[PDB]
Amino acid sequence: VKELLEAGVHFGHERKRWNPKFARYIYAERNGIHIIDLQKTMEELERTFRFIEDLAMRGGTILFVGTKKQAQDIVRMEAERAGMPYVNQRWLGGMLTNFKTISQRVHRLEELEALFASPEIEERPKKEQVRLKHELERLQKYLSGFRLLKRLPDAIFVVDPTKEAIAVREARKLFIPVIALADTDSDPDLVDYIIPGNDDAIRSIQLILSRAVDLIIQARGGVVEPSPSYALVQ
RNA sequence: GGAGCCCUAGCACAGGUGCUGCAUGGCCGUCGUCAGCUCGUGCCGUGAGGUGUUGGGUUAAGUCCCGCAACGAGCGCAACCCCCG
Repeated sequence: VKELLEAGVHFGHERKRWNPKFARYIYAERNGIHIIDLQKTMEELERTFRFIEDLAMRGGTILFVGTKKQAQDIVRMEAERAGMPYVNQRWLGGMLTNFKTISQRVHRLEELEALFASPEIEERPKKEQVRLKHELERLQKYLSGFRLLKRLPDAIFVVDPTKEAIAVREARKLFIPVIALADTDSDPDLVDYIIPGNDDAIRSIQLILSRAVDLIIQARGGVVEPSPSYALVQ
């Protein structure tokens, strides 16, 4: 089930590379590797979810990041089925602070979505049409998952604040609550709602997301079927 | 008697390739057709400021890509002009 399944092979993050605030989240250093306790998970996986249900109902919004490939393609699908924004490829500065300013790149799509139907293809000639294609392509690609926010979020969900603190400290200046999955390499002082564990365990990912999104759907109504991401493993 | 025009006398005068391009306006060359010059928002710094323009690669090129606390734009490259296929 929860930790029952998790208790399988989905913990323990690296070895002799850590930031000594995970002291209250580590069982033992047995056999060289560092191992994260799971009694504390439940004692921390609750309060997290518990106060999502205080926020998931009142129309709050959530952000999913994942500039690590072994989570990039996962956040992807698990974000649409969630219906909440996401930044799969790579995050870049300002998104939450320069919300107005980043949006012009998104609004651009509106002034670019006019084209692919409207009678200016016959007007707008090719040499800039062609070389704007990839521009439109790479504009959508890096920004799909942000093309659906004009209101600024109500949360942040991060696979690894060590990898994505750059997208956290932005939220931190906005007094916007920040949640994140944390590993032995993390820094569990800046995260508001802690979800410790191995973030680079490809396995310890897919199950985290549905179980995270299951609350999203259950907040909205009618849990469904996710995606058997096991094929994305080996 | 008067307007214009002409010559002769007094004028106000103009006139000078005389001087200073180290006093200037305008115009011209060099770097150089080099590829650089900057702004709005954001971030780092007490602050001047930095980032953006830096790193790898590519091209005639700040041309473009990856990454990057940055994302976009303006002047410039280009292209809109002309001759040839």
